[PDB]
Amino acid sequence: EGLSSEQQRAFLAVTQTPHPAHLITGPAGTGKTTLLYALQKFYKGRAVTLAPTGTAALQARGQTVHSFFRFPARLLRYRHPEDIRPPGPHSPLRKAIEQMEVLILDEVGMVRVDLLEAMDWALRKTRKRLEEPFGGVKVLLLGDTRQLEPVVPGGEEALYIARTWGGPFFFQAHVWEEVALRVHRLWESQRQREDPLFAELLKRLRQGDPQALETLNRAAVRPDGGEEPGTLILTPRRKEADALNLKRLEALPGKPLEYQAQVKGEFAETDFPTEAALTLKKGAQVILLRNDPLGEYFNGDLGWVEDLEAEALAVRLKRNGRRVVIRPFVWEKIVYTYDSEREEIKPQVVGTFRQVPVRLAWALTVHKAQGLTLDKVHLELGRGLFAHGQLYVALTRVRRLQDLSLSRPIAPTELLWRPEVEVFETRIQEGIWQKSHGWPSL
Amino acid sequence: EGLSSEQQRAFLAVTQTPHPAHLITGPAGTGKTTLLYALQKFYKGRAVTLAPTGTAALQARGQTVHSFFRFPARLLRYRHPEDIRPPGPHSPLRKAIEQMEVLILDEVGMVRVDLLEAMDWALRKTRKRLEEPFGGVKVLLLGDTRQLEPVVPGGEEALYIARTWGGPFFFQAHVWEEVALRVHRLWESQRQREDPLFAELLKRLRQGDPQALETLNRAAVRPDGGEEPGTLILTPRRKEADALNLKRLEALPGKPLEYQAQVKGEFAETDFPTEAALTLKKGAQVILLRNDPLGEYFNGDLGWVEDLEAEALAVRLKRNGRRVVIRPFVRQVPVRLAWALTVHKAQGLTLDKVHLELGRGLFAHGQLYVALTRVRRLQDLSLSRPIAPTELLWRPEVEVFETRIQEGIWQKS
DNA sequence: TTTTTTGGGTGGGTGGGTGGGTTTTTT
Ligand SMILES: Nc1ncnc2c1ncn2[C@@H]1O[C@H](COP(=O)(O)OP(=O)(O)O)[C@@H](O)[C@H]1O
Ligand SMILES: Nc1ncnc2c1ncn2[C@@H]1O[C@H](COP(=O)(O)OP(=O)(O)O)[C@@H](O)[C@H]1O
Ligand code: ALF
Ligand code: ALF
Ligand SMILES: [K+]
Ligand SMILES: [K+]
Ligand SMILES: [K+]
Ligand SMILES: [Mg+2]
Ligand SMILES: [Mg+2]
Repeated sequence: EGLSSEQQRAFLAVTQTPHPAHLITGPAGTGKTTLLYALQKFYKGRAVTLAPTGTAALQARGQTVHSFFRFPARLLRYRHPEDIRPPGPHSPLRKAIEQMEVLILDEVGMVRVDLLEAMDWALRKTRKRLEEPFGGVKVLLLGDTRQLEPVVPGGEEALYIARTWGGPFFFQAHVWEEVALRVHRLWESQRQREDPLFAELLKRLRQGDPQALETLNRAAVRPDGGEEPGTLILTPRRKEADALNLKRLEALPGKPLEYQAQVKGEFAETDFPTEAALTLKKGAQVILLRNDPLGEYFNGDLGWVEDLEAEALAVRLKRNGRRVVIRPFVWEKIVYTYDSEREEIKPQVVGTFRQVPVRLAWALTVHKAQGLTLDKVHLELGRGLFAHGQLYVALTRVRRLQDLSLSRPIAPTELLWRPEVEVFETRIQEGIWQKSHGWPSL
Repeated sequence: EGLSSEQQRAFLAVTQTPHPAHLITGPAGTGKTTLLYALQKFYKGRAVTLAPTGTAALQARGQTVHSFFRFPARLLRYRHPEDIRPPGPHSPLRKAIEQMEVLILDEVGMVRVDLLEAMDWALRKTRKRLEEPFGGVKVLLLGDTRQLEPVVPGGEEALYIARTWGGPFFFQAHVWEEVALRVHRLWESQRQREDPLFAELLKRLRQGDPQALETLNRAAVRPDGGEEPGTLILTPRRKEADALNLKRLEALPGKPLEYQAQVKGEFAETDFPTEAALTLKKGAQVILLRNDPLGEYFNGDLGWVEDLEAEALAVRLKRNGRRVVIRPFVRQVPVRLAWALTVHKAQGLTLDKVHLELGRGLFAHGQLYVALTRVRRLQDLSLSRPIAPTELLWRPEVEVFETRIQEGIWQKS
């Protein structure tokens, strides 16, 4: 709404120059995604906008990076033809990639390094340009490395990522050795514009200030905050969001219908994208987990269950006001094991999980909230924070201090920091990100 | 009460000419295999009769291609000496191939292109005639490309076939670049001669007319049709046939005997001929999996069981009305349940009553046509549900073969 | 510990096949 003076000056810095790699970053709520809209309508069809999560893709009026490139939901081994499959000779995506001019990538901080490198390789190989990063496509990335770090399941996946790239962050990709990333910073908060004192407290919390932390507990710790009408609960873990959605569900007058999931092979309960014994009444707030094969709904689309029958569920979407019918999807559990004949790690399906792609959305994980502006939010701390950027994203969703509430006081012992982000954030004050070597692997 | 005149015309054409390769083709039930019996008598039993499936081999009074050349049950790579191995210096098979004059091959539509090519090569190498197709053996092929297509397993021998032949059908074999195939056509149906209206419906279904499909749906749909005694259920998929074989057994009064086998060395659970364990009850239609050295039973005759105690298998056949005893060899008794069967196992048979349980639907070219053409009268055919036009499967290769053979010749360039 | 995405037929053909894979034979 309205480009600010620092927004419009980034707009011209990024549009009227031939340099093909730009990053627009800044604290939460500075208007990065709103500047994306202004860029969306200049390039306006010459640009493909994408984001790593469904929620962030809907906020940016685009698609998930996986959905567009048709990437699988597993480790994308470096330029591996098993994972980065090239599109068909007469495919819609081939023309899409071949005529593409600009690619806008929002919430780039949550983009794991293998995902970014897969995009590079996908664009290079299909566009006939092995010598130019992203095949010659002007890439305009927007995000914040102080917000949620990428999801790296410990074990073989994390070891492959460390050995191949040194770390998981998008800025640790090797493509940045081939092209310098011009950095443009937005400072003035537009989400909390009319509450400057709250915005300043969030700035100090971004710099790990301990006295800002103790002030925050003094002002925003109210355990009853989850009960206030129309406020969303955020939570670090999925199972903590279920236990809290539980009570607002059994406070609705509708008849219960339980959708039961079928699991085959080895698929642990800890890996469930939603609950195997999932109950819903009508009028319940829900979020969708998978994109519609025919594009009537998407991953991260919010809505209200509208009528529910044995295996066919229909929900009124909040995005567009249309009633969509949700038939159950299948999830696969993937395990990576070293193959000694071909001398590489290979992914293996070991179990499956089919269930309706929905979970109640009175309480959500912080990951599904990143990108949104919320009216009010209550953060249920649960068993604690585990991800770099988790606390910050939760606290930055609202416009006003009064709109924020906490489950319990947070201590300085649970602040998390990543040395790689500190190296990145320090270097890009100079204005660009150009790497000479790769990152070391430990 | 003998051969039809067009059966005689085809007989005289393949026997009174100098041409080395012939194809007798026509719609289902036209008497192709009946003509084959005449060819066998004409060549005084010195011809060799092969067929791609055990059902077709038993129907043709011959044996499977694989059994004769001792090919393995995998892809047969082009002229590959580790897939196509010739017999030893004094093998009965070597003497058989060296003295062979005529090879009759029934249900050629189901012969996959690598099978035909392996036959060509096996006969060339063994007979030491490398520049003559089939080693100079006169080949008489009989079959129908609008019946079941050859099976391309869901490994990807499919692309090796695409890379090496461009398709699985027998007429895509490279031997047709060296020899022309003389095509003789039969038109009038003998299996449905008593029901000309039904024969004319099948003719119309053969060419895909949808007004005929609606008439078939309104006439032959009877879900209760598989519960009549004596009728055989055909299914598209193997486990669908086993799933309906078990209820007919479980509902049957009289209580079972369980047969399980012996293991030795290395054997995966479906490397065995029949399934791990087998429960049977006296008075049950089931059919055999292999022949025996003397000659009393044959792989593909079905009936009921008269007595049953653990290792003598007293069961009464239909082929003769005669008697058999089955005892296993390496290791289980080669008998499987036969209330429901795949349509692949039924191609070539003339059946008294047939019910097509469609299950999840048809998936192969010619699958529906075979199931409908087994019986003599329309009243002998029942369907579990009506057929939709979007279930008709057509391979374009078959249309170019069917079109180019209208001048009597098939060859490749 | 959080994200991304779909594979079988006891999920079921009024959900549809340009959402996409699989069935069948041969010792
Ligand atoms: N220039 C602006 N003027 C007024 N409001 C703005 C402006 N830029 C952003 N906003 C508001 O700030 C809120 C969050 O901005 P957003 O674009 O989500 O920032 P970011 O992408 O940096 O988190 C939005 O609700 C938007 O309306
Ligand atoms: N000339 C004929 N006279 C009487 N019956 C015949 C004649 N030819 C074939 N039949 C009968 O028609 C049925 C189908 O014949 P078959 O040889 O199996 O056809 P095809 O192999 O072409 O499908 C069999 O019952 C057969 O006995
Ligand atoms: F930086 Al944001 F919503 F995109 F806080
Ligand atoms: F062609 Al047939 F039975 F051999 F119909
Ligand atoms: K299907
Ligand atoms: K499906
Ligand atoms: K399906
Ligand atoms: Mg944003
Ligand atoms: Mg025949």
